[PDB]
Amino acid sequence: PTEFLYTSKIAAISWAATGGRQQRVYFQDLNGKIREAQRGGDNPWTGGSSQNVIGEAKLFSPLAAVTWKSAQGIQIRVYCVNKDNILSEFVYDGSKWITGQLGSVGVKVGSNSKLAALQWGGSESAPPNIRVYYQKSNGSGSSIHEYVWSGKWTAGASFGSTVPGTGIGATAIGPGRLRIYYQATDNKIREHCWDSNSWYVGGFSASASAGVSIAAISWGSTPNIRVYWQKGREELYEAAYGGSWNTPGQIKDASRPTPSLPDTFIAANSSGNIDISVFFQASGVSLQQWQWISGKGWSIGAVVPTGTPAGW
Amino acid sequence: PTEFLYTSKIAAISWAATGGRQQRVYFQDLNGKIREAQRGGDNPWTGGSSQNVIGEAKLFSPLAAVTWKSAQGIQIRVYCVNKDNILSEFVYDGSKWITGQLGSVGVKVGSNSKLAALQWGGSESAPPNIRVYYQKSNGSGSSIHEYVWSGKWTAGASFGSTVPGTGIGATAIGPGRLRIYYQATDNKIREHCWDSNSWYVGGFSASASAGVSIAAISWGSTPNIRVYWQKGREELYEAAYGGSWNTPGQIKDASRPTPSLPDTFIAANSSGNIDISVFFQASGVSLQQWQWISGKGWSIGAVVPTGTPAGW
Ligand SMILES: C[C@@H]1O[C@H](O)[C@@H](O)[C@H](O)[C@@H]1O
Ligand SMILES: C[C@@H]1O[C@H](O)[C@@H](O)[C@H](O)[C@@H]1O
Ligand SMILES: C[C@@H]1O[C@H](O)[C@@H](O)[C@H](O)[C@@H]1O
Ligand SMILES: C[C@@H]1O[C@H](O)[C@@H](O)[C@H](O)[C@@H]1O
Ligand SMILES: [Cl-]
Ligand SMILES: [Cl-]
Ligand SMILES: [Cl-]
Ligand SMILES: [Cl-]
Ligand SMILES: [Hg+2]
Ligand SMILES: [Hg+2]
Ligand SMILES: [Hg+2]
Ligand SMILES: [Hg+2]
Repeated sequence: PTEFLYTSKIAAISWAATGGRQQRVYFQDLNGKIREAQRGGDNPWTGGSSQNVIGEAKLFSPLAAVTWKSAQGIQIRVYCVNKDNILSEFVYDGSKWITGQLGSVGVKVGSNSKLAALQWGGSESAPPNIRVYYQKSNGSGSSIHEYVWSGKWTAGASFGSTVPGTGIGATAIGPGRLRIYYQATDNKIREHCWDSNSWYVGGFSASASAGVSIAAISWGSTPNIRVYWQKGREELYEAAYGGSWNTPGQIKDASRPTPSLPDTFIAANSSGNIDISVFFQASGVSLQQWQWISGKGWSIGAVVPTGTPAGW
Repeated sequence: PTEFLYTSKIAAISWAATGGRQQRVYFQDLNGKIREAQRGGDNPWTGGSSQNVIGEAKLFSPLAAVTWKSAQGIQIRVYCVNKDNILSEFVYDGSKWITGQLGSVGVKVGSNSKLAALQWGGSESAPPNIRVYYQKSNGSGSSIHEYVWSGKWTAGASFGSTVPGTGIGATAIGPGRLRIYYQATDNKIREHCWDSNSWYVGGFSASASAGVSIAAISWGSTPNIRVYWQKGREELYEAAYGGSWNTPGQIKDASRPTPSLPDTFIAANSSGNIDISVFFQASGVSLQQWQWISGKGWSIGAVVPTGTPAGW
């Protein structure tokens, strides 16, 4: 057994670095603490132990994370909610982990809400633009809300009509161009877009089982977008945009059918041009990842350490 | 979500009482604490909350329980192991919960061992005879060991060759007549018997998937024996002895296929003539039970409350 909480939400980030791709994954342990596991290049994953706790959140708290490089160093922001369902934030300021200012704003989230976050613009010479998505209620038909950070936290828009506690995928395909993916009341995955002026319904759409966990990444000049969704104990689906949308297909391994456990969630990260990882929760309870190799394809990769309880 | 630990072992007991069948179920929460849920007659299950903690054990600790009536009242003994894998015991002495003497004996259990216990002879006028079964090592081919209580704890026999961490079902079919069921290295469920002089291989045998959880109950003059086994996410199997053995068959509901989660365990209790319950862990994470009605048959019954974490 491990210390990985069953049906823990997951959040993952990555960035290119001289000497190898850098990855960080966040997940919750049996005690409600948010842990971090790290990976540099192809080396084995490290961390994930009780020594890698960055903070705490309510049990089964939704999670989201973003990162960018700054003058101070690598910046990381992790979002989660406390026992009173108040949206909160952990900050890695380039050298240490502390608490962000978002908690003091007092934003209240629906107890079954998921979270998504995206960032664009942050660099050594520019301030980050962060957007966080969540829901206020758990009811069927609820909309998605947004909180914005551009110097200060302020409320953003609200849009859509979703299934209760829908999964939410969020990605910045370009400066100021945002794509949000969620599951509508009819169970179809829908897309919402922001190109400049307002939010409008995008053209993408696909049927999926009710309650899938959703993730989205993007890259390049085209730009390229990958939307992933998965119902626990079912196979992972991928929709790919490379100028236009293909037909969603499954990412699987014939020798390891439906490796995820029921009711679990996924997360995805990307960097370079192009590296992609999709994380899921499998028997163990273990934290696993599908890895992509341009040209070759998808394969289940290295297992992420999530601790070992005393007595084992 | 709930506070029921995923892949927690389960232990269950019951006894006939004027005014309705009494049941108690023991399971582990996210904090490693052993909780108790109770049921009287057909009324809804009660307990299972943080207020119903009877003790603590290592995370994912094996569990077993026995009960008998005495002059002092209802006697309950719960077995589990601590973080150093030392077999320990919680005692309900008729009015309160305390710690038993078995822990001080220092018996060390294999970390992946399961536990089984049986009792016979205890009443208002007679002392109980308790036997506890466990394994010392996790290796393939390991044997089963026994600890005996007849006035004092002393080591008993050792027998069999099993799959690593085999499930163990134990039952006293009559005074001094014991039946132990486990899974042998060939994956077949085997039976060991003690009628008076020594332990010998019983005639029962049945194929099963590797790693099934096993439970056994018995009653009457014949006597009647029921052996249950289940691989998580598969259907529950029952072998019945009513003088001779039938062919093992499945206990299922067409409208709710394989309701248990992967890698979970079961427990069973019985009382009267005859009431039977088989507990399993389902999505939720919830504690459920199959219930038997003589003549009518099996059905999934009431859900056992296992708490609600803060923030939900
Ligand atoms: C970006 C930073 O890299 C370091 O190696 C880690 O130890 C910190 O927690 C953080 O993830
Ligand atoms: C970019 C900003 O960095 C600060 O340190 C945080 O406290 C704010 O909430 C926001 O994340
Ligand atoms: C036999 C005893 O019955 C009581 O109602 C319970 O509260 C005790 O914990 C114990 O199970
Ligand atoms: C029957 C005996 O009751 C006592 O209270 C316990 O301390 C012993 O270990 C044993 O269970
Ligand atoms: Cl928090
Ligand atoms: Cl990058
Ligand atoms: Cl203990
Ligand atoms: Cl009885
Ligand atoms: Hg938090
Ligand atoms: Hg669009
Ligand atoms: Hg214990
Ligand atoms: Hg026998």
